Parts: sequence; C-alpha cells; structure tokens
Amino acid sequence: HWNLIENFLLNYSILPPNSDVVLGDYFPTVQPWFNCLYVTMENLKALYWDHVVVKGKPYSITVTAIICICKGDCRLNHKFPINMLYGLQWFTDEVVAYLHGAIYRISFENKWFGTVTLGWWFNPVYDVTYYRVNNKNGTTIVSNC
Ligand SMILES: *[C@@H]1O[C@H](CO)[C@@H](O[C@@H]2O[C@H](CO)[C@@H](O)[C@H](O)[C@H]2NC(C)=O)[C@H](O)[C@H]1NC(C)=O
Ligand SMILES: *[C@@H]1O[C@H](CO)[C@@H](O)[C@H](O)[C@H]1NC(C)=O
Ligand SMILES: *[C@@H]1O[C@H](CO)[C@@H](O)[C@H](O)[C@H]1NC(C)=O
Repeated sequence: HWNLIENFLLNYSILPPNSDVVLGDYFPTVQPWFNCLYVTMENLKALYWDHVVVKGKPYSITVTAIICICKGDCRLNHKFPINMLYGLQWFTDEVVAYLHGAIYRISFENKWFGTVTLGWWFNPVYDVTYYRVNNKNGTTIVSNC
C-alpha cells in the first residue's frame, strides 16, 4: 500500500513552481508495522497509524476523536471526525500533527522522552528517511534518493 506513503508525502510537500529537492524527515516508513496491559515502545521520534500517550515534561500529548496537549493548563484541544494516514511528530521546540487531511503545528519548548504507550495498525519512526520530490513539469512526482 505504497500509495498511502505517497499521498502523505504529496500533502507534506505542498513547494514553488520549479522544485527539485530532497526532503529528510521522520517520515512514515514501510519496514516495521505493528498490530497487537498496554503496548510500550521506546526511542520514537514520530508515530503514525491508519488511545496513544507520548510522555514529556512539563507537557505531554495524547490522542483518544480528541487530541490534546496539556501539562502533566492546556495548549491544544481539538476534536475531529474520522486513504489518510494520521500521526504525531515531535521536536524539542514544536509539535506537528497530521489529522483528517490537515496539518497542524504548535510551538513550545518541552523535554520529550522516548516513551510512548498505547491501548489499528501502527507505524513507529526511529530515524530519518529521505524522499525526493520534483514538480518541475507541473505534476508533483515522488521517488527515493
Ligand atoms: C522507494 O523504496 C520502497 C522500498 O523501501 C519501495 O516500496 C515498494 O513499493 C511497491 C509498490 O509500489 C511494493 O510492491 C514493494 O513491495 C515495496 N518494496 C518493499 C521493500 O516493501 C518504493 O516503491 C520506492 N519508491 C518508488 C517511487 O519506487
Ligand atoms: C491530503 O490529501 C487528500 C487526497 O488524498 C486531499 O484531498 C487533501 O486536501 C490533502 N490535504 C492537504 C493539507 O493537502
Ligand atoms: C510529468 O512527469 C510524469 C512522470 O513521468 C508524467 O506522468 C506526466 O504526464 C508529466 N507531465 C507532463 C505535462 O508531461
């Protein structure tokens, strides 16, 4: 089901009219995939899927559909209806969420821990994957580089 990865990447990229660039990020992968007293995985940088808790300090982020960022005061609270791939991506100074066809971005410094617990296929991301995108001929094309 490569088209799921391709659609994600096409939505991520939209670039200027004449772009040919390699994008290196914690993109959804195809090698590991998991489908299961809860599951714990460590050292994740991002997590994608077709109740998820990512611990951090002072802030943490969870998805139960409702997604929230709160201490332990709240910074984010969004509710939404459900070939879209969803997921969370986090960095020292920001949180990026991919939900229901929209990309959201929140800014705040937080110490993240590589600990994620969940209670439905999951796609954990441990490292950076590179993709090349080229839209120079008017159509955006995605390939490996
Ligand atoms: C980039 O590399 C991945 C493998 O890491 C390619 O994935 C293949 O996709 C086809 C369908 O298009 C599947 O039938 C293969 O089984 C997949 N390979 C593996 C190892 O799972 C991907 O197609 C490559 N990108 C492009 C544009 O070709
Ligand atoms: C995501 O891709 C879908 C097509 O699968 C498209 O309809 C939707 O508008 C895209 N979202 C963004 C933010 O580009
Ligand atoms: C752009 O390149 C793709 C891939 O080769 C091709 O399918 C598409 O038709 C091309 N666009 C134009 C306007 O030729």
